[PDB]
Amino acid sequence: AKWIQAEWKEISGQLKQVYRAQHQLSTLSKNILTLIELPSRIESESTVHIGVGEPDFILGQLYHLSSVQAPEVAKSWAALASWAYRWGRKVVDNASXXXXXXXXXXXXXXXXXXXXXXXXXXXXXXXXXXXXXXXXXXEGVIKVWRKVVDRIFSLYKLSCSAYFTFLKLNAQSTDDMIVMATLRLLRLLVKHAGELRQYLEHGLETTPTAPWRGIIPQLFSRLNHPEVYVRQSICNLLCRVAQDSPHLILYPAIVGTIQAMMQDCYSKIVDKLSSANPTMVLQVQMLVAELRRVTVLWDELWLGVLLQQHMYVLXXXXXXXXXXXXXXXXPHEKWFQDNYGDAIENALEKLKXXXXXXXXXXXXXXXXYILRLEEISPWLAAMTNTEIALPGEVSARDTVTIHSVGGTITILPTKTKPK
Repeated sequence: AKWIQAEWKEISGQLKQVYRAQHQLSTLSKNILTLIELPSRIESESTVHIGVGEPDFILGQLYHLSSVQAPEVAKSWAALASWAYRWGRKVVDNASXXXXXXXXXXXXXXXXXXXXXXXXXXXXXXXXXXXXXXXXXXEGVIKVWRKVVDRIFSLYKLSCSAYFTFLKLNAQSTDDMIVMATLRLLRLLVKHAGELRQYLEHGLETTPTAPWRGIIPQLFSRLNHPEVYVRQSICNLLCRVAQDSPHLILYPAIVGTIQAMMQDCYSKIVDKLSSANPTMVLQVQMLVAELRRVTVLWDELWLGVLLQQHMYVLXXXXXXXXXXXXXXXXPHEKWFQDNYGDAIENALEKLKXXXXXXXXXXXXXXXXYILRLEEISPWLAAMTNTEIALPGEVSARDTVTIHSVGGTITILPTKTKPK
């Protein structure tokens, strides 16, 4: 097949002749024809002839032959799957005898032609189809429409089955192929969900969890699809992947947990993950909350607010901002409260404005670095013998648990001054 693809300019004629002879020739032509008709999830010309060229059909048939004769090699499945997907993407885009007889018998000259044209003119699609039929003709039309719609997705069905089988076999191939197959399957499940849900709904319930460990963010981002079974399937897959591999859906799911579609799924995912080790889940949640609290100290927030207020001074907005800042701020906590506890009193006295300038100057002078874990957050200190995972261990067969946290925290002397 690779050699045929290389010399596609001088091999198209032979393939066309072979195809013509099949539906009714040098040594190579007769040899390929004989190999194709070997006696033995199938390819039929009644559906692949909606845009696919005649010589292009021989390649697909050869790939199918390789997959049927060698059901253990993943390369054969990958090749057949890629060909089916590539041609399906084009036939569907370009598309958007027994049928005519069935329609005529069920609906027993220009009317028939108009009805036939409207049955596949552009095939919430049910409402549009009904409106078009009523406006054109004016029931068996629904059956014909569903049959033709399901028939057009033959290539997609074959590609889906091939990808599922290939992934199952690789439960041996480069990670690039696995990533490409997973991305293509996800795109097929999102773009065309209801058109071929009968295949994805069943395929997603038996694939392993290892091949789906590289596109987790994509799965999480696609949780708000305007569908019902799509979100449920994604949530089930994520929950299944959580088992035996919790260090991959731990931080994203917990961070997201702290429209209801973007929250309900996260709730069930975190619940399923916590059904095994609830103590670890609660500990990581508390750790995340503590980190968020220690992110920006009250001193830095107050200094920034004072600077912004002073810059925007040259009213109601200033008073509201000051009140909100004071309300948000009610070892380090007690020290700040006892060192700058007159801010509320000063603001109230000045309400009826040197207090703001004095506070800003004092904060700026006190800003000019070493911090202690006990003073910053007592929860972080004394933490030990924890089975939590490190923040980011995508490629780690033997995950390393956090033993302790450094007691000294420094700050960079940059614009944002990170910790």
